Amino acid sequence: NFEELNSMQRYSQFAVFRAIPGALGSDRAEIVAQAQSFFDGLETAGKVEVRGIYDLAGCRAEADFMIWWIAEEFEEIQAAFARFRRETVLGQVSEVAWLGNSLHRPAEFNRSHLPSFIMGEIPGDWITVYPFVRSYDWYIMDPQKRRKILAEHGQAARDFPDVRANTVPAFALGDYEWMLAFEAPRLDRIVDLMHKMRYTEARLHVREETPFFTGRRVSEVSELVNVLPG
Amino acid sequence: NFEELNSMQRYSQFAVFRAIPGALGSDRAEIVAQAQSFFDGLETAGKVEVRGIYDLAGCRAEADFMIWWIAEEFEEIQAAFARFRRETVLGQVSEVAWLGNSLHRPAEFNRSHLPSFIMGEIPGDWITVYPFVRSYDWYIMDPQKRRKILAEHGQAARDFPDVRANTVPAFALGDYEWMLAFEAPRLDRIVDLMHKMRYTEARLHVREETPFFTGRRVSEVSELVNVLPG
Amino acid sequence: NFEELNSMQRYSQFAVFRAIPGALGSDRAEIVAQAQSFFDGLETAGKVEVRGIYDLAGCRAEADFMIWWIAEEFEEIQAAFARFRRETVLGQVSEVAWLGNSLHRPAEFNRSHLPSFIMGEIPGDWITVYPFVRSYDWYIMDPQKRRKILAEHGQAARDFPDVRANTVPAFALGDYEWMLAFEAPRLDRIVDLMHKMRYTEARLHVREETPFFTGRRVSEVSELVNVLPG
Amino acid sequence: NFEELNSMQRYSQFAVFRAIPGALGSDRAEIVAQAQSFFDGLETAGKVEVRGIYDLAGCRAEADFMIWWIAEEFEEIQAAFARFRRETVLGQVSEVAWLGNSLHRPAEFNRSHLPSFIMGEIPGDWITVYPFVRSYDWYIMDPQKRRKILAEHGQAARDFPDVRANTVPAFALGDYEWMLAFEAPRLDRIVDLMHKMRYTEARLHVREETPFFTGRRVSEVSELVNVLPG
Amino acid sequence: NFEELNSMQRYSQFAVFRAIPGALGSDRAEIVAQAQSFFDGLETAGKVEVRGIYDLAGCRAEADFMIWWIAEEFEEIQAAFARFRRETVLGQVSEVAWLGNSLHRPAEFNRSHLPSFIMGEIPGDWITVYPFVRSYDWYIMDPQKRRKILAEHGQAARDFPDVRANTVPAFALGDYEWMLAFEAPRLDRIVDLMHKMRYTEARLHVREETPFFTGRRVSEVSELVNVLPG
Ligand code: HEM
Ligand code: HEM
Ligand code: HEM
Ligand code: HEM
Ligand code: HEM
Repeated sequence: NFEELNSMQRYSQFAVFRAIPGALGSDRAEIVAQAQSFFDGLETAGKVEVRGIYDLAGCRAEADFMIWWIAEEFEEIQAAFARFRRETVLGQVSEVAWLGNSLHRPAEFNRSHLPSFIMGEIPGDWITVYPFVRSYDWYIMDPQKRRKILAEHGQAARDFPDVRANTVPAFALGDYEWMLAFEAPRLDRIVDLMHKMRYTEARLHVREETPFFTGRRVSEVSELVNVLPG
Repeated sequence: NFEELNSMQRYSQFAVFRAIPGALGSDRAEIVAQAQSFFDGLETAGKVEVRGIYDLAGCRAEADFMIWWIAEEFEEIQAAFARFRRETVLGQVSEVAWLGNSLHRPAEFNRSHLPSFIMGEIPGDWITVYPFVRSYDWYIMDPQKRRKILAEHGQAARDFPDVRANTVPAFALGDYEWMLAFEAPRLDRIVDLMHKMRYTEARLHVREETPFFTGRRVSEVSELVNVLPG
Repeated sequence: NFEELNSMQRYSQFAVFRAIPGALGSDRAEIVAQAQSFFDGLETAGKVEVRGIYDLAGCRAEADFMIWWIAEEFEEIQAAFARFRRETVLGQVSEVAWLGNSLHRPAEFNRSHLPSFIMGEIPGDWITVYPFVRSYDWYIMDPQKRRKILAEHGQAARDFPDVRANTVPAFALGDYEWMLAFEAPRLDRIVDLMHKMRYTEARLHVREETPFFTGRRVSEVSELVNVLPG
Repeated sequence: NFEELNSMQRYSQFAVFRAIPGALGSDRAEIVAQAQSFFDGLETAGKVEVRGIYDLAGCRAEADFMIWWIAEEFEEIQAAFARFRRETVLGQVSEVAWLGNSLHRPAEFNRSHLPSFIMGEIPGDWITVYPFVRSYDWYIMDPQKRRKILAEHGQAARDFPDVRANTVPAFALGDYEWMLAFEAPRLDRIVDLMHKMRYTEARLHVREETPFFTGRRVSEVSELVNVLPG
Repeated sequence: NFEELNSMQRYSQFAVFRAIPGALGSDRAEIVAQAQSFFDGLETAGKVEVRGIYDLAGCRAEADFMIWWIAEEFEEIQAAFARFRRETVLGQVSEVAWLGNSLHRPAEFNRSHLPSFIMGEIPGDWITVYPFVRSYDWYIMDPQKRRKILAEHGQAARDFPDVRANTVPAFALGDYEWMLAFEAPRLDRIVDLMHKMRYTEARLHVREETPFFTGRRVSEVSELVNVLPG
C-alpha cells in the first residue's frame, strides 16, 4: 500500500481567515446553519475532504481561524474556496489572511515517511502550520551529506511519537518550498518538539519558516462561529 | 524566422487584480456583458493581444485574477490597463495587487530559446508567474562560466517538454530583472518542474523570486466573474 | 519547591491592543464598568490570572495598551482573549496589534533561574516586552561554549537586581523562539540594563529582537480607559 | 559655465501619487481646469519649475502619476507640494505613494558629468526614476579604486547617448543616498541601458535600488486626468 | 556644570503624525486656537518642554508633521502625548506614524560631547531625525579600537560647527539603540554633513538608520495647521 500512497495525487490547502470586527453580529444561528450546510454539501459531493477546522484565536494578530482541506484536483479546492467566500455569510464577513498550498509527493530518501493525512490518521486536537524555504545550496549539496543530515533530523524527533508530521512540497504553489503541519493531542508536546528540533544540523540550511499558525481543532463550525469577535 | 522573432519588439504585462468583497454584488449579467464587450473591442482594435485571463483563487491571499496581455508599444498596454480600470465595472470593483512588466529580448547565449508567446504557441491550462532578480555578481561573472551554468540549468528541464517557459527581461519596468511564466496542461507538472529545477548551480545566484501567482486559464470572462466574491 | 516551579505548566500571553480613534467616544463610565466587571469575572473564575494591564501610550505608533495574563491551559487564554474581544466594548473598539505567547520551561543550564511571574514576585511599575530569535547555529553549538556564553551573559546583569527578568520559550506559538519581559520600578533602570547587556558575546548570536513594547502598569482598568484616544 | 552649474543650488523632487478609485468621478472638466490653473500659477510665480508630469499607469500597483519639479529652496517645494495637496481637487482625491528628494551637488571625480535638468536639456518622452543606496564600505574605499570603478561604469553607458542621466545626492532628505532619473525618447532604450549596466563592477557595491517608477511624459495635465481611474 | 549636564535625567520624544485627508476641513481658526491653548497649557504646567514643532511636508509619504518635546519623567511625556491625541481636534484628525523615544546619558568616551537640547542651545531652522542601530559586534569590540573609530568619526565633522547634533540612547524604548537629531540653519548643510559622514570607518558598523524625518521648524502651530491637507 506504500507505493499506492506515494503515487497518489493529493492537493492540500490551509486557508487562514481573519474575522472583521463588527461584521458578524450577535445573532449567529442562521450563519451557523448556513456554514454547516455548506460543509455538509462539501462532504456529500465527495471531491473536497475537510480535514479540519481550527480556532486560531490568541495565536497571532492577523488570524482568527483556519480550514484544512484536501482534494485530488486543485481546481476542486479552488471551487470550494471561492464558494466558501461567495455563498456563505461566514466567508463574506472574513478576510483571507494567508493560504498554504501543497501537493503530495514521496520523500527524497526515506520513502516510508508519509504525511499523517495521506495515511488517514485521526487528526490531533492541536495543530501548528508553517511554510518552509531551504537554503539556496541545500538541493545541490552532495546527496549523501543531505541524506545524513535528514536522517539525523528525523532521529532527533524519536522522542515525540505522539506528534504527527505532514511535510508536503509547495513549489510553484506560493512563495514557499514546503508546507509543514504538526498535529498533537497537547500543545506543549508541539512546543517541546519544536524546541528539541533546533538541535539539528538541518537548522544550518533554513531561509524562511514564518508565519506560524497554531490552533485547536473544533468538533463543529458552530463552536468556531460562537467565539468569533464582532 | 528566428532572427525576426529575436528582433521583434513585444511588451508583455501580467496585471494581477484582487476582488473587493461586497462590491461586485450578486447580479453580474450586465457586468459580464460589459467586460466581454471591452475585451472584444480590445481584440478588434488589434493593438493589444490578450494572451490569457487566469483565475488565481486559492493561490494567495492578496490576488484574485490575472490578465496576461501583450502589445508592440507600452503606451498601448498603458491605455488598455487604464481603460479596464476606468470604463468597466469589473475594473472599478477590483484593486491592482501586482504588475509584472517585461520587454522581449533575445537570449544571451542560446538564441534558439524563445518565449512561448513569441512562438505563438497555444496557452496552457495552468500558469505560474513570478519575477526574478539575479545575484549582484551574476552578470560580471566570467561569460564562459555563466554560459555553462545556464546550459546545465536548461538541460535540467529536459524531462518537462510539456511545460513551456517564458523568460523575458524586466529591467527598468519595475523592481525586478526578469519575468518568468510557465504554462502547462497540468499544475502538478509545474510543481514537479519547479522542484527539479532546485538541483542546479544557478540556484546559487538568486536574490529574489517572489511573489508567485499560480492560476487556471478561463475560456471566457464570464467564468471568472461568476466565481469572484460578492 | 524549585523542582515544582520548574515542572509546573504555565502559558503566558502579552496581548497588545491598538485603539481605534473616534470609536471609544467621550462617555466612558459604562465602558469602564463593563471592562472592570469582565476582569473581576476573570479573577473570580480562577483559571486565567491577569498579571498586569499596561499603558503603552507613547512607546510606538501601532500600540496603545497591553494585557499580560497567565493560565495553566492555553485554551483558557484563548477563551479569555476571544471573550475580551467579543463581549466588552473596550475589546470591540480596539484592534489586536501583536500577540506574544510563551510556555514556561526550565532553563537549559542554570535551573535556579526562573521567570518573575513563576516565582510570584510583585509586578514592577514599568515593563518592557519583546520576542527573541537566536542564530541558526546557536543550539547546535558546543554545549560547554553556549553554557559559558550564557553564564557571562547572566553575570553581565549583576548590577541590576531590581530588574526582574522573564525568559520564556515561545517555539511553535508564533514566529519567535523566546519571549522576554523585564519589570522594574523605574524605566531608566530598564534602559540602562538594555544598554549594558549589549557588551556580551551572546549579542553575536541574535537574529530578531523586535518589536519592543514598553509600558507602565496601571492600578485599574479605569486609569487605562480614561487616557485612550477618541 | 560649468563651474556655475556645479555651484548652483537646486532641490529636485519626484512626487508620486496614487489615485483613489471612486473619488475622481466622471465629470472632470472643472478638475482639469483647476489643476491647469494651479500649474500655470506655479509657472507664473517663478519659484518652482515643474520639469514634468508623468503617467505611471501600468508600471506598479501603488502608483498612478508623478510630478517632477525643481526649486532653488526646499521650502518652496514644500509649499508647492502642500498647496497641490490642499487647494486642488486632483491633489485631494490622491494619496502620496512615494517622495524622492535630492539636492544638486557636483560629482566626486568627473565634474563634467551634470544632471540633464541642470544642463537645461529637453525632457524625454519616457522616464525612469529610482533611489539608490551604496554599500557600507563604498565611500571609505580607496579613492583611486572607486574612481576607476566609476570610470568603467560611465564608460559602460557609451552606447546610449540618447538616454540622459540625472544622478543627484539624496542624503538626509529621505531613506536613500542618491536619486537616479533616466530620460529617453523610447522606453526600450531605457530597458536596454539598464540591462547593459548590470555588466559593471559597481554592481558589487549596491544595497538598495527600489522602488522603480517608469512613466510617460504628458503634454498637459488634462491628458493625465482623463485617464485616471474614476 | 558638565557633570550636572551628564547626570541630569531627560526623556526626549519625536512624535511624528500624518494628516488624514478630508478630516481637517477648511475652517481651521478654532482648531488653531485649541492647539495653541493646549501648547500654552503644556508650557505653563512646566513639566513637558516642547522643543519644537516641525513641518514634514514633502519629506516622505507617510509623515506630515513632528513634535519634539522633552520631560524629566516619561510618564509626563505619555500624558502629554495622550492628551494631545485625545483633547485636541488636531490630534484627533491625525494618525501617529512613528515615535522616537530616548533617554539622555553621558557619552562613552568623549564626555564633553552633549546633546544640543541638553546644553540649551537655540533650535535650528531645519532638523533631520532618524533612529540608529549599530552592528552586533560593535559594543564587544576592543574598547580602544571603538574609541579610535568614534574619535575619527567625530573629527570627520570638524567642518560643520553650524550643525548641532543630538545623539541619545534609545534602548528598550523602541526597536532602536540610538536616536539622532541634527539641527542646522540651512538644510543643505545637513545634506552635506550626511554626505561627508559616509567617509568614516564607523559606516562599517551600521545595521539600521531608517526612517528619516526632515523638517522645517515653525514659529507657531497656526503656521503648521494652515498648510496641512484638508
Ligand atoms: C515529529 C517531527 C518530525 C519528524 C518525524 C520529521 C522527520 C522527517 C523525515 C523522515 C523526513 C524525510 C526526509 C527524507 O528522507 O527525504 C523529513 C523531511 C523534512 N522535514 Fe522533518 N521531521 C520532523 C519535524 C520537522 C521540523 C520541526 C521541521 C522544520 C523546522 C521539518 C522540516 C522538514 C522538511 C522541510 C523536510 C523536507 C525535506 C527537505 O527539506 O529536503 N521537519 N522530516
Ligand atoms: C522548462 C523550464 C525551463 C527551461 C526550458 C529553461 C531554459 C532556459 C534557457 C535556455 C535560458 C537561456 C539561457 C541562455 O540565454 O544562455 C533560460 C534563461 C533563464 N532562466 Fe530558465 N529554464 C527553465 C526554468 C527556469 C526556472 C525554474 C527559473 C527560475 C527559478 C528560470 C530562470 C531563468 C532566468 C532568470 C533566465 C535569464 C538568464 C539569466 O538570468 O541570465 N528558468 N532558461
Ligand atoms: C536582568 C536581566 C537578565 C538576566 C538576570 C539574565 C539572565 C539569564 C539567565 C541566567 C539565563 C539562563 C540561561 C541558561 O541557564 O541556559 C538567561 C537566558 C536567556 N536570556 Fe537573559 N538575562 C537578562 C537579560 C537578557 C537580555 C537583555 C536578553 C536579550 C537581549 C536576554 C535573552 C535571553 C535568552 C533568549 C535566553 C534563553 C537562553 C538561550 O537563548 O539559549 N536576557 N538569561
Ligand atoms: C546613461 C547612463 C549612465 C551614465 C552616463 C552614467 C555615468 C555616471 C558618471 C559619469 C558618474 C560620475 C561619477 C564620478 O566621477 O564621480 C555617475 C555617478 C553615479 N552613477 Fe551613473 N551612469 C549611468 C547609469 C547609472 C545606473 C544604471 C546606475 C545604477 C543602477 C547609476 C548609478 C550611479 C550613482 C549612484 C552615482 C553616484 C556616484 C557614487 O555612487 O559614488 N548610474 N554615473
Ligand atoms: C555634526 C555631526 C556629528 C558630530 C559632531 C558627531 C560626534 C560624535 C561624538 C563626539 C560622539 C561621542 C562618542 C563617544 O564619545 O563615545 C558621537 C556618538 C555617536 N554618533 Fe556622532 N557625530 C556626528 C554625526 C553623526 C552621524 C551622521 C551619525 C550616523 C549616521 C552619528 C552616529 C553616532 C552614534 C550612533 C553615536 C553613539 C556612540 C556609539 O554608537 O557607540 N553621528 N558622535
